[PDB]
Amino acid sequence: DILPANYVVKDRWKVLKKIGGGGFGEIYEAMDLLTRENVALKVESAQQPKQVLKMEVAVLKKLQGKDHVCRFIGCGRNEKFNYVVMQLQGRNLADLRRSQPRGTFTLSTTLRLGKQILESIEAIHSVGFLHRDIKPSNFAMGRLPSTYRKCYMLDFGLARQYTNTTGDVRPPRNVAGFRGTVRYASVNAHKNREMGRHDDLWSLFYMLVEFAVGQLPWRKIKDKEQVGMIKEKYEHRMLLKHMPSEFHLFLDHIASLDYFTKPDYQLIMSVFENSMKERGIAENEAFDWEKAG
Ligand SMILES: CC1(N)CCN(Cc2ccn3ncnc(Nc4cc(O)cc(Br)c4)c23)CC1
Repeated sequence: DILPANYVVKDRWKVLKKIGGGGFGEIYEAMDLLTRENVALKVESAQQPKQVLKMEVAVLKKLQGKDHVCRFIGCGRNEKFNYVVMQLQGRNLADLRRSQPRGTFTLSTTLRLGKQILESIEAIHSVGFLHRDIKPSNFAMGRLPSTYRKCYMLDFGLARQYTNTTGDVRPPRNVAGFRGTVRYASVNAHKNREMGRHDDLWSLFYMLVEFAVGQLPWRKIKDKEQVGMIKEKYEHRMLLKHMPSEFHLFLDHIASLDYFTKPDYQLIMSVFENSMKERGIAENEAFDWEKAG
């Protein structure tokens, strides 16, 4: 570990325990000695050849003001490490789904989370970045009375700017080795093609099927190439057998997109809102992990 327990960063953030990472950087839960709340602290070695924290802080700062984004607390660089401190969130959607009796969320919870996640994807795209690792463990519910029903997008370590300085789409590289988690990667990512906005929406599509059905066909198939070949040959409409019928428009829309084209986020938002309206799903409903009725 880069930092041991009780290490104090900038005489303010006291490391409590490691909560993630290890390879590119490490993430800790820390005590803010000024404000007295716990926070998340990510560190990366100053000697590391591939350093992402400067880009990760840049995305986090650009997103301040948007919903579904952690508050920026601080950042810095010294001779041993670079660091970023941000608001700490709670339970992630991978753990919440596995804690459900049959490993599935209800359609009520699935669709409401889908709307929140779509909002966060449109937000990162609006500031010129792709997330590239949209997955349930990168979405966490709040941990406060003011946030416990809000879902947050986490971790910009694998993000990439898809625009130049003037808002134009950058050229795609001729090959781009995909970095994201195998289970939720799009077929385009599996082909090592430059990712676009549509590839983050493919990851959302797979997450929502997994939430409502409880599994994907390639779950626990670990080999990258084999998973991509299954997805390439799999009839995606078969994934929609027990999903709301309007998801066929979502699938058809994202299947029509290419690297360059801006998605129709409103079309996808309507798929979720219309699916909820038809089933009488309201925003005030308890999420599955909430008790008392
Ligand atoms: C599984 C994952 N990808 C995402 C979850 N973190 C652990 C975790 C648990 C609760 N929270 N709240 C805020 N930020 C977190 N991570 C975080 C990620 C960053 O990239 C930068 C910073 Br600062 C914190 C985090 C481990 C790496």
